[PDB]
Amino acid sequence: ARGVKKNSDVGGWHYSPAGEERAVIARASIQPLYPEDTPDEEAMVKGRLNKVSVGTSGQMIIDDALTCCTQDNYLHFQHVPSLMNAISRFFVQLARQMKHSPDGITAAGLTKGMTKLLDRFVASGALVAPRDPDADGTEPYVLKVTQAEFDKWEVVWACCPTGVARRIQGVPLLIK
Amino acid sequence: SQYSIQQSLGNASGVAVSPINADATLSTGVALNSSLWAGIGVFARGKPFTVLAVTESNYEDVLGEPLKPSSGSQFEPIRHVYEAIQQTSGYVVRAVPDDAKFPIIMFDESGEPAYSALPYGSEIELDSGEAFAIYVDDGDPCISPTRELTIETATADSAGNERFLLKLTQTTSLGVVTTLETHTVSLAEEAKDDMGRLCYLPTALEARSKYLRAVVNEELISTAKVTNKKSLAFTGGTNGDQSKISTAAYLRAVKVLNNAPYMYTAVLGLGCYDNAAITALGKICADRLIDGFFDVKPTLTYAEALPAVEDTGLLGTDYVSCSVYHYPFSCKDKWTQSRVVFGLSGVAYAAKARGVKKNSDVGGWHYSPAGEERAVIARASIQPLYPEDTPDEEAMVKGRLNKVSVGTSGQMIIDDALTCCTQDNYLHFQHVPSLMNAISRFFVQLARQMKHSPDGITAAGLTKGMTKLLDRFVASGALVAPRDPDADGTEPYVLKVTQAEFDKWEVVWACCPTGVARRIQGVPLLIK
Amino acid sequence: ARGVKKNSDVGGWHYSPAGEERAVIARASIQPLYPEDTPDEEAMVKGRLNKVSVGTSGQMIIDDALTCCTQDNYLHFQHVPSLMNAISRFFVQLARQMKHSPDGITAAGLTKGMTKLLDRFVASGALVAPRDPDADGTEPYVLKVTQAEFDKWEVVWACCPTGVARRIQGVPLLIK
Repeated sequence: ARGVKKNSDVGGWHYSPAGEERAVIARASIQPLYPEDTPDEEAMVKGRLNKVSVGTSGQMIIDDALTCCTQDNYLHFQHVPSLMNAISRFFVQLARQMKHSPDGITAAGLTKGMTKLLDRFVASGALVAPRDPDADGTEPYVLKVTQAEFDKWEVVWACCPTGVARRIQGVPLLIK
Repeated sequence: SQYSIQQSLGNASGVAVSPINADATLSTGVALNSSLWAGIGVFARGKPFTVLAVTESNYEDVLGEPLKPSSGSQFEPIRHVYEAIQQTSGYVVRAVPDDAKFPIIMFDESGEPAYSALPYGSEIELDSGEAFAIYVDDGDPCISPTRELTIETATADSAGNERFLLKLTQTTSLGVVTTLETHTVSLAEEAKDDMGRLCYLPTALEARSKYLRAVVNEELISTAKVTNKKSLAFTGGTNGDQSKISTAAYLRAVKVLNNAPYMYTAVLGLGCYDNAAITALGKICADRLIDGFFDVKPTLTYAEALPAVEDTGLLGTDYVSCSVYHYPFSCKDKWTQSRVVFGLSGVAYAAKARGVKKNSDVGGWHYSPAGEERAVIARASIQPLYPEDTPDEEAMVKGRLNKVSVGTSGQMIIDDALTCCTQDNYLHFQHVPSLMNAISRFFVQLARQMKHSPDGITAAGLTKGMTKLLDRFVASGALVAPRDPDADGTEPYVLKVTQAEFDKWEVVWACCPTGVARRIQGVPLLIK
Repeated sequence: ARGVKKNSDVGGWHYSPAGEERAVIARASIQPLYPEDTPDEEAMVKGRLNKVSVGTSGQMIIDDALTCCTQDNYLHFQHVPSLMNAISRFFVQLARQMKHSPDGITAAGLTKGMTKLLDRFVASGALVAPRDPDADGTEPYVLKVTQAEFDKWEVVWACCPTGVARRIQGVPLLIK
C-alpha cells in the first residue's frame, strides 16, 4: 500500500514489497524462536517462500518478491503479475464503459481508449523498451482490435515489464 | 543468520562480496568510435581465423591475459593492442599454429564422459556410439585457470521432454570457484523452455551461450538419456608453440581480415614482421583507400634498417598511403616490469586518432601524426639498445623511414610524416594522401547513395552533392587557395561532371592541399 | 514493391530493385560463410548473376539489376523488360475491353485508347526522347494500327526506355 501511493494517475503497481524504504517490520525487541536451527536459501527459494533480513537501522525487513509460480519465466516475480492484473482491471473497466452500443463507434473508441491507457502506463515507468530489440522491435506495447461476428469483439495487447535489480554481486580486489 | 554475507550468488535475493583478491587488475573506459583500427596478431584465447571486436573494457577478457616476454617473442601484439586501445575500438584477428588443439568432452548413451582433444579447423565427427559431445570454442586451453562442467537434472516440460540444467564453472589455482553461467537445455528435438525460447542442446548453446558449443548425433538422440555428474573438467587443450608460425597461417589470417564486413580506416602491423604478410597488408590498404602503420624489427641496428624497407617491397608508386617506422629502444614493460622491446605502430595510430577527433563534421584528416601535442611515446625509462651506433638523417630519409626525437618534457615523440612514395611530389608527405583518400571515400558514399536512378535527376544531384562536400572540406581548413595564382586561378577546388553513354557517368575534381611547416632554420647574429 | 508504389496512376515500373533507398537486406549481424574465398566480378556478370554490396549505414543491399538475357542489348537490364511487360499488360486489358463489337468503332477506339495509355506512361517519366535524334526522330512513342481481314486487327507500337546510371567513374587529381 505504501508502494502503490507513490504515483497518483494509475498508482505505482510496479513497485515490489521489499527494501528499507517501504517494508519495515519494527514491532519490538525481535528475538528468534530456535537459535540453533539455520535456514537454507536455495531450497527455500525452490519452494517459493519469501524470507526476512535485517536492514540498516536494525529493524528487519521483507527481502523477497517471490510469487507462487513454479515456472521460471518472468511472472514468477511479484510485481509483474500485479502490473498485468492492474492493466487487465483497467481494461475491464473501459470495456464495461463501452458495452451495449450500436455499431460504428465501438472499434475506434476501443482502440483510442486502449492506446490512451497503455500510454498512461508507459509514462509511469511501468513499461520499458524491450531488452531484445531486433526480435521484438522497439515498441513498449502492441495493440490489435478485431471483430469476430455480430458480437464477440476481441482485443489483444502485449507489453514488456521492468527489471527489479534483485541480486547484486560485489568483488573487491587489492591494487597494491 | 540474516546478518551473514555469502561469497557467490546463487538464486536467492541477496548481496554478497567475494574474497579479497590480489592478483587481478581492472580498467574502465568508454568507446568513441571515430576511426576503427584492424590487424592480425597472435594471442591467447579468442576464436581463431575469425574477426573479433575489441574495446577498452573487454580487451582483458576476449583477448585473454597478457603473454610473457620470457616465452619467446609472442608478447608484441598484446602490447601493441594496449597502446592503441585507449583511443577507439578494434577489429583484431587471431591466428594460431597448426598443432594448436581445443578440448572436447563426449558423452555416451548411458551418460559416461570420455575426455578427448582435437586440433583446430577439422570438424567434429561422432562414431557409431557416443550420442552427443560438447566442446569449447573460445580457444582457451583451460589450463590456467580451469573450467569444469556440472550437469544436474531439472523439471520436465509440458510435453514430457526431459530437461537438465547445465552449469559451467571456473576454478582458480588457489581454490576459489566461480560460476560463469548456467542455462536449461534438453536433448529433445522440439523441447521449448517455459518462456518460449528453444531448449534443444545445439540451438540453445549456439543461441545464448558464449563459451561452449555442442554437436548431436541424429540417430541415437531419440533414446539417449543423461545422468548426474559433478566437476567434469576439460583436459588436453593446448595452443602449441606460438613463437614459430608458418607464413601460410599469416596469409590466411590476412585474407580473412580482407573480407571482414566492417568499417576500419587503418591497418596496423601489430608486431607482424614477415615480409609477405606486410606486402599483403600493403595490398589491403591500397584497395580500401586507407592508411597503414607498419614497421620493421626493432632489434635491427641502424646500418641494416635501410635495406629492410626495400626488402619489404612497400617502396614504389602503388602503396602510397602506408608508412614505415623504426624504434631501436628498450623500455620498461607495464605488466612484468622487465626490459622489453616492441614496435611503434600503436603510438602512430594513437596520434592519428587524436588528430582526427579535433574536427567533428568530416574529421581533421589534414593533421600529421607528429609533434608534442599528439604523438607522445611515454612508456617508461627509455634507454637505447646500441649506444655506440649513430644514425644518418639524409640516407634514412632517402629510404622513406620515419625517425623519433625528444620533446620538451623528456618524453620522446614521432618527428616525421613520411609515407612510402619514392617520387618527390606533394603526395610523398603523410597528410596529403590521407586527405585525398578521405575525399574519395566520401565521394564513394555519396555516389553509392545516388545509384540506380532514372535519368533527369542524376546530374544535378551529383553536382550539388560534390560541391557541398568540397565546400565542407574547404571550411575545415584542409584545402587552401593555390600557391600559384596566375596559372591555377584562385579557386581551392574545381569540379566537372559529364555523361559518357547510357551509363558510365564520369566525375572529376581537383583540389590543393595545405602545408606542414616541417623544417625550420633559425639564425642568430650579434648586433654588438 | 517499394519501387512500384511511388507512382499511382500506372505505377513506377521503371525503377530498378537496387540502391540504398529501396533494397536493404538488414536481417541481423551479417557474417560471411567462407572468408577465404573471393568473388570475381567480371566472370560473375558474364554469368548473369546479381551481386550484393554494402550501403552507407552498414546494412548490405542489392547492388545489381541484371536479368537472365545472354544477348547484350537493352533487354539485359532489369527495368526495361518490366516496363515493356507493363505496357503489354495494359494494352491487353484495353484490347479485352474492346472485343466482339461491330465495325466502324473499333479503329478509332483502339487508336485513341492506345495513344492515351502511351501518353500516360511518358508523362510518368518511363519513356524519354530518343538518344539518337536524326534516325529515330524526336517522338518518344510511335503507333500504327491496321486491319487485315474480317478479323485479325494488328496493332504495333514503339517506344524508348530510360537510363539507369549504373556505373560511375571518379578521378581525383592534385592541382598543386
